[PDB]
Amino acid sequence: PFPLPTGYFGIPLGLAALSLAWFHLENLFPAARMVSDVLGIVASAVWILFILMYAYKLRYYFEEVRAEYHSPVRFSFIALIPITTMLVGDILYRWNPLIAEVLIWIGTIGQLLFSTLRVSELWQGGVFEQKSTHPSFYLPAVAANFTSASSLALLGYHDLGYLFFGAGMIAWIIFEPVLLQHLRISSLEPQFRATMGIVLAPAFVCVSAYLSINHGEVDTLAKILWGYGFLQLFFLLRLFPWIVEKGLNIGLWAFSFGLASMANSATAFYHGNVLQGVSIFAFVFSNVMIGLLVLMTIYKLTKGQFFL
Amino acid sequence: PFPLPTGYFGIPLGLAALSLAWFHLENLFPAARMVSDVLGIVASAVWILFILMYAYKLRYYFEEVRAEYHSPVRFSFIALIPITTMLVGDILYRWNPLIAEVLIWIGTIGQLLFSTLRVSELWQGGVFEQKSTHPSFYLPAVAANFTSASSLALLGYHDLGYLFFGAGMIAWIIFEPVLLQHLRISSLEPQFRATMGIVLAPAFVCVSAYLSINHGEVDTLAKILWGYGFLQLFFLLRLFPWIVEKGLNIGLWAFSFGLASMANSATAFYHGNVLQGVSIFAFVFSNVMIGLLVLMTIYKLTKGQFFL
Amino acid sequence: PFPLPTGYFGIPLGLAALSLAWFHLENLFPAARMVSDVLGIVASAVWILFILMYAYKLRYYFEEVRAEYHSPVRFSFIALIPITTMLVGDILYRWNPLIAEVLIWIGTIGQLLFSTLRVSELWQGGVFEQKSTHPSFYLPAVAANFTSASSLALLGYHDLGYLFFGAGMIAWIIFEPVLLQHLRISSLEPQFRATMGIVLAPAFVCVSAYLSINHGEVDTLAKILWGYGFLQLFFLLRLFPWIVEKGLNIGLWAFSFGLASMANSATAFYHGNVLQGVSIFAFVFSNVMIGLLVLMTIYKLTKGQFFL
Ligand SMILES: CCCCCCCCO[C@@H]1O[C@H](CO)[C@@H](O)[C@H](O)[C@H]1O
Ligand SMILES: CCCCCCCCO[C@@H]1O[C@H](CO)[C@@H](O)[C@H](O)[C@H]1O
Ligand SMILES: CCCCCCCCO[C@@H]1O[C@H](CO)[C@@H](O)[C@H](O)[C@H]1O
Ligand SMILES: CCCCCCCCO[C@@H]1O[C@H](CO)[C@@H](O)[C@H](O)[C@H]1O
Ligand SMILES: CCCCCCCCO[C@@H]1O[C@H](CO)[C@@H](O)[C@H](O)[C@H]1O
Ligand SMILES: CCCCCCCCO[C@@H]1O[C@H](CO)[C@@H](O)[C@H](O)[C@H]1O
Ligand SMILES: CCCCCCCCO[C@@H]1O[C@H](CO)[C@@H](O)[C@H](O)[C@H]1O
Ligand SMILES: CCCCCCCCO[C@@H]1O[C@H](CO)[C@@H](O)[C@H](O)[C@H]1O
Ligand SMILES: CCCCCCCCO[C@@H]1O[C@H](CO)[C@@H](O)[C@H](O)[C@H]1O
Ligand SMILES: CCCCCCCCO[C@@H]1O[C@H](CO)[C@@H](O)[C@H](O)[C@H]1O
Ligand SMILES: CCCCCCCCO[C@@H]1O[C@H](CO)[C@@H](O)[C@H](O)[C@H]1O
Ligand SMILES: CCCCCCCCO[C@@H]1O[C@H](CO)[C@@H](O)[C@H](O)[C@H]1O
Repeated sequence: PFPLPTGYFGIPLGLAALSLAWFHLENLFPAARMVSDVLGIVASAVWILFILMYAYKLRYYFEEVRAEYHSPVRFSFIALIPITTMLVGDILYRWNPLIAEVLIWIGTIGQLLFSTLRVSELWQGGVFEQKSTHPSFYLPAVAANFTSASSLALLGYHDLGYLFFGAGMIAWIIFEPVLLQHLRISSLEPQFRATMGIVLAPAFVCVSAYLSINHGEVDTLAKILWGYGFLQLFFLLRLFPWIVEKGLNIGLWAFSFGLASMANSATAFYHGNVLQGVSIFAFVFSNVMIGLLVLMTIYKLTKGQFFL
Repeated sequence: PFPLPTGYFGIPLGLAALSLAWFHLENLFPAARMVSDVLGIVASAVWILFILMYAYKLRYYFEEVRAEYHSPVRFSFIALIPITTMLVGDILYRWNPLIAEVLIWIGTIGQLLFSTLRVSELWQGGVFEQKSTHPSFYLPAVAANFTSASSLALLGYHDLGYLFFGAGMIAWIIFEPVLLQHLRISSLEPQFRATMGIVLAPAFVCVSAYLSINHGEVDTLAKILWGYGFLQLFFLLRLFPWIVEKGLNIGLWAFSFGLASMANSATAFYHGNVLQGVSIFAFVFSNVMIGLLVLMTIYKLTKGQFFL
Repeated sequence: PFPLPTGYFGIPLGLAALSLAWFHLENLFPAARMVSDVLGIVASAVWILFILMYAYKLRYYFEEVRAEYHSPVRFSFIALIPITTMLVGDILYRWNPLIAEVLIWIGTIGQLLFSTLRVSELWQGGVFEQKSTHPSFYLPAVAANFTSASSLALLGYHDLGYLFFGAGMIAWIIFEPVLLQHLRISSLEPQFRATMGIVLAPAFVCVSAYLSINHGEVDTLAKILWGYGFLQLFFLLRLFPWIVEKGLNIGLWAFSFGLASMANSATAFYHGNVLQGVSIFAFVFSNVMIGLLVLMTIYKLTKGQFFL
């Protein structure tokens, strides 16, 4: 027995999001559906296993859960649980809309309850410190709201989706200023640097949610978001040797949320006949990168260097 | 004789804004007009009294005014004077557009002069400190501009209204990041905690001004603003026991600006047939809360625990 | 021989931008074209001279260039080189679209490479300090992207222009919060205060780029940007005696980017029949101010107080 590290939910997250990106190519290239189904089944299977492992953690390692919950830094990773639950719901919708809808509401209510309890509590002061200003905060504060937005849109609740979308978008703009100033002043320590991959996520996760609500209309807002997203991509590419100064590691799955959302949004740009060449590049690049993450993870597993 | 504490202008502010919310229901439910008129008359009467009291302060307690003006924290409350003057103008417009227009211009010129003189002066450095980063700064920097926007729209100056609207909206987005980071790191002391109610205001005051200019069109921007507004509401509800740790007090009128603007915007959502159930909830909730503020204020008055 | 101070590129920048503002009045008042051509030729001639001077710096004073590049503050001024190169391209487009397009791509690729190499590197921490939080950072992070946006639109690449536009707009919103908080807390030293003129630039440079892409449609976003732009103008006017506490100096060319972009955007507002009176005022004001900068620069030159 061992306690599952919460960040491992980023693996089914990235795979699930990538499944959904391929799903959105099925009417352009029908073979995309099989790719989407295989990614979706793998993501769902991994999610089930990790949910079971985390249920075991809650039962037998509760003080570890309590400590991560109350941490002004580590609490954020818990949001991966409802995020992934909603993404698995989106996948399952293609086969069973009833079960999908249950998962989507559990993850939406769960993430909103979680932020309401913990993100707000930080405003009491004295626990969060300047050094707590980490990319992981995007998970409960931003990514969870975007994922509710797009999942609720899938279910037909577009106006409710816009409320979640706005909560995420404005929360993003209100957090990022202080994050980037912190990174400029304070060198993030190597053990946390893989989480720089979360910095890729906001603009791409935002535009993918936006396009899912707005019926895939590639408008001025969508193009604006893509532009900042690519700026951040270029910055993180330049930063990559520094990010991995102390070696490649499984934490690099942090990049997969933004990469998969870049792929998803590319499908909508392509469908809309906007920047189709960029779209192709983006879709291929993100798939190659996630493919590399998969190969490195299989390798770690075959060495027995995966679970703590 | 006594010097009137400037924050007491939040009382006619909240009542005036709530009058205007009811006004906007009159064609759906005609009895709303009487409710609006009674709220409006009470707000206007209280405003007249407080303006007279503040004129007395200026004449006989000028050094107290000077000290609050030059304070990098306390100066903000002075913006309540022009804000309330414009809101009373909006109320009076239903009876006398000439007098209303005079009040609206006095409050617009007054607030813009005030910010131009004081908000900019802070950028000289060395007076404002990290500890000066309080919710009250929203008053001169954000709320005053939104109130000019909607008042100018009432008078038919929609494009000028958009200039004020943009000044407020961008000023909001540019201040809030550093406010929330400050609250996370530094516990706000109990004596200032009621001012956390001002954190409710931006998104709701923003959307209410937006809808007043844009002829009540409930569009993507409006829905985005409502979503972040509700996020902040939920956070402040969770925080409420901490806010009132040292007891209930008259400072809780700080919440009334955001509550009344939530009510006002709800009327527009309802008229637009967007999220009508949410709209009803919001309108009823804000009225109940402001009603409780009124009952607690009457009680303080009947104990002689109102004026210093 | 002497090493050219990099900030002097602000002179051809301001003149070039002002040339383009006049260009956009030619169909309303045909004599505007001659004014535009004279400004454009002067700006281009000064640019050629300064590029040659900087090429000499690179050849014979390389360690000075290296030190400014690696400085977390001084690196920003280098972005003036590609910015001005693109603006000269926009001017030359009226006579030779082929040469113009070459300059526009050199400046676009150059600025994007520059930011990708240096702006991102700051996120490694430990070099940039709180005291490095200067208005000049807008140059690589914001202004360069807006200038690419509008230049690419000139060439017909509107959707690519929107990507650059979004990169600039979101980068602006994400930097300004921490800049203004820094200015409030820390008094900027006199020797840097002229750079407060760069604070005028974002909203005006943003709206001018937006209007250049969107085919001159003066919409809600444009009006919002103008409103915040004018707020900042009023604040900087109030601050001007403090800015020039230690005397008038050539650094005041910092204001010319925002002033010229206010003029440019005014032409579009005027064409769109939005706030035409404000438009006239803005256009005349910015021209008078830049005219004063020119007269003061001629005077410095005639005293031999221009080049180091
Ligand atoms: C994803 C699930 C995370 C849940 C973490 C909940 C942490 C609650 O935390 C604990 O709850 C205890 C009661 O059991 C209280 O006695 C403790 O004071 C409190 O710290
Ligand atoms: C992801 C699903 C939501 C997790 C809900 C766990 C409920 C947390 O519970 C509460 O959080 C508070 C801290 O904010 C503590 O004061 C309480 O002791 C704790 O029980
Ligand atoms: C954080 C940055 C927010 C940018 C918001 C851009 C506003 C969207 O821009 C609007 O989009 C519409 C559809 O494309 C256009 O028709 C409008 O004219 C345009 O202003
Ligand atoms: C998100 C982008 C993924 C879409 C992959 C598109 C690859 C198809 O390639 C495109 O096929 C078209 C016909 O179908 C041709 O007209 C184009 O020239 C070709 O580039
Ligand atoms: C709402 C009204 C607030 C006005 C406060 C103005 C504060 C001006 O302040 C004082 O003005 C004096 C002249 O009377 C000067 O001698 C002082 O230096 C200056 O501090
Ligand atoms: C709400 C109506 C606007 C109030 C106008 C009061 C004018 C303030 O006046 C000035 O403010 C400056 C500080 O910025 C001081 O330098 C001056 O001494 C003071 O007179
Ligand atoms: C701080 C966040 C700003 C969000 C801006 C949202 C841009 C408004 O969004 C625009 O609104 C129009 C009317 O609903 C739509 O038709 C446009 O397509 C949509 O982008
Ligand atoms: C801002 C929201 C305030 C509006 C209050 C609406 C309360 C009216 O209630 C509504 O009345 C309708 C007919 O008028 C019915 O069709 C609806 O079922 C009912 O909910
Ligand atoms: C506008 C042009 C600015 C270019 C500045 C480049 C600064 C590069 O800097 C230097 O490059 C040297 C190689 O020449 C290396 O040996 C040094 O380590 C590096 O500091
Ligand atoms: C304005 C045109 C772009 C200038 C390109 C100069 C290339 C800078 O070059 C590199 O920058 C790095 C710092 O980020 C250093 O590590 C390298 O030593 C240096 O060569
Ligand atoms: C940082 C602030 C961003 C503000 C974004 C405003 C969104 C643009 O606003 C949109 O513009 C369209 C064209 O005018 C309108 O038709 C839309 O209804 C309006 O929401
Ligand atoms: C950017 C603003 C620059 C445009 C300068 C406009 C000055 C023209 O002036 C305008 O001329 C019109 C006829 O042409 C008249 O109808 C108007 O009354 C007059 O104000």
